[PDB]
Amino acid sequence: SMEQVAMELRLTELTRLLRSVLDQLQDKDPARIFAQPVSLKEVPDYLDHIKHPMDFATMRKRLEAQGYKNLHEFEEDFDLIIDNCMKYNARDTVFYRAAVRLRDQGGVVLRQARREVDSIG
Repeated sequence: SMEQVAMELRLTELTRLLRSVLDQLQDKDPARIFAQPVSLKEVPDYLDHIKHPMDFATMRKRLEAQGYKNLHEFEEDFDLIIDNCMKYNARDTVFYRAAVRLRDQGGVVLRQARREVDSIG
């Protein structure tokens, strides 16, 4: 149907805008602390602590399969990256601090992305 095509074009354009958002958020992580999944070889207890691991590569796979239907879904996964790190790592650690900085800086980007998603539809 033509309606199904039009919905698919909206999903494609959302995907475009989320790819740009993802690039911008990832730049706020120059140390690359959040680039890849936490290794279960190197942190064998991780899944005892963290039930829903997340990282930028995993988000990028979901994005490229057009697996985010709305901004809320995408923000949920970003929040898991931050929140998981802030639970597993203590306040005095480079990891925790990196997550705080990513959250603070990412907030700016996400605030305007919400306006753009509402605005363009």
